[PDB]
Amino acid sequence: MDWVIPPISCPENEKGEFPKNLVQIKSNRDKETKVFYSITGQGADKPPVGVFIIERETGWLKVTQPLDREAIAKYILYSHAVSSNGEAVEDPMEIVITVTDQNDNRPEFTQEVFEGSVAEGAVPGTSVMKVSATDADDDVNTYNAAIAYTIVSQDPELPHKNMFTVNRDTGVISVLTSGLDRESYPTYTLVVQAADLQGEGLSTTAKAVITVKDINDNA
Amino acid sequence: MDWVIPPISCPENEKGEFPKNLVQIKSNRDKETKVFYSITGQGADKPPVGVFIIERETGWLKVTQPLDREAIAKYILYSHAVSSNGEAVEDPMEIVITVTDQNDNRPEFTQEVFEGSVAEGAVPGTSVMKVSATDADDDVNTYNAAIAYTIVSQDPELPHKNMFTVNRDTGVISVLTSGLDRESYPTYTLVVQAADLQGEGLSTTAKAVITVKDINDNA
Ligand SMILES: [Ca+2]
Ligand SMILES: [Ca+2]
Ligand SMILES: [Ca+2]
Ligand SMILES: [Ca+2]
Ligand SMILES: [Ca+2]
Ligand SMILES: [Ca+2]
Repeated sequence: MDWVIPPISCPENEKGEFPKNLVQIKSNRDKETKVFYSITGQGADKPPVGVFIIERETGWLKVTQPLDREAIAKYILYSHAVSSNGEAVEDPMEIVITVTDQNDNRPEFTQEVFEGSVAEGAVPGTSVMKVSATDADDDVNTYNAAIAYTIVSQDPELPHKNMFTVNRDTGVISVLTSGLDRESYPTYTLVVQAADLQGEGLSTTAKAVITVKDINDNA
Repeated sequence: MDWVIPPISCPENEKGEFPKNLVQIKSNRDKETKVFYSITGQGADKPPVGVFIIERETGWLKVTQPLDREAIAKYILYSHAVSSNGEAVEDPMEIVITVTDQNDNRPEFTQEVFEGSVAEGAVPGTSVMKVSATDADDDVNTYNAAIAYTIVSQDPELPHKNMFTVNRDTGVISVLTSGLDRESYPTYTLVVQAADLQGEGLSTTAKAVITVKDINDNA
């Protein structure tokens, strides 16, 4: 909290009265003169200009707005101490502000409708097709992008509403029960879901369309 | 980053390889003798013992496990430097670790079923009752507990599904339309929802049972 300082952390999407005092930095030299503090770098004087500011006479670094981990995850500013006589009394101290994640992004399926086909007579347990979703949040150090899949519904609900099932982790849709009848119900429209936080958080849905078929090249 | 240090921040529910290097503290008498570091306090040697540790020979403060802002939001540890011949070279420095929030708690209705009554003939716009929900997350500096109410459904849906409406912020259910026939349908079972992140995040539901009647005491 002088001219020596470790990496600071600020959470994205914070609210409250802005600007907020992040940490303060000072120069011992101020007892022998008057010192003026300044910061430079992207987020400071270079674009995005203005996110961060430092009160000249006190060394108070502040954030002037809510951050967004997905736009810019880390900033690298430099502090400068200049004396009343326009003399650099300190060498530029690099300051690194890391933006910590928040779960503000719903998972997203790689397609709006995935399509597949299953052979009529396929033994229960046979793999049909796979669905996919991605989440913009931090998968390195949070569960804010830990996706778990589920089947919200089947259409038509015949013979019964549980013909297929999807592996909660992998997203692979398998045939759960027997009774696929191509001549009465040739196409299933399942509504899969993907929820982050291992199935607990924010969710999203996309459809999977399965075609029941007599495997052997039919006419 | 010598012996003076700003308050550290660690987000709750972090994942990854543990223990994670938090920040490195250093003493200045380590040039004359070998200095060993130790930390003390709740979270260190006092319950919850072991959350934080410090590498004796290096001064590397680490987190040995995922934190939970809802259990303990702030820790207060102290660092101690002792020279090879068992003598404190530096005073015990106070270290403050703050645990930042994460939206990992669903809102909750104060009741499992709220009950009310509306007089038959009540002018549209009249206030019927109020519903309530709370969220355990940080309302001081995040939206992780910003609740927004909505009516998911009405039962019976007669005369129609929009008999009532709830104020998204306050949670007050008012009569939206006219046509309250207590004779045939004297009871309405509404399913309200509360979702944090101002209606965008995690949600929960509870029912509201409205009983239409003849205002002036009927028997
Ligand atoms: Ca964001
Ligand atoms: Ca995020
Ligand atoms: Ca997410
Ligand atoms: Ca928690
Ligand atoms: Ca929380
Ligand atoms: Ca919450």
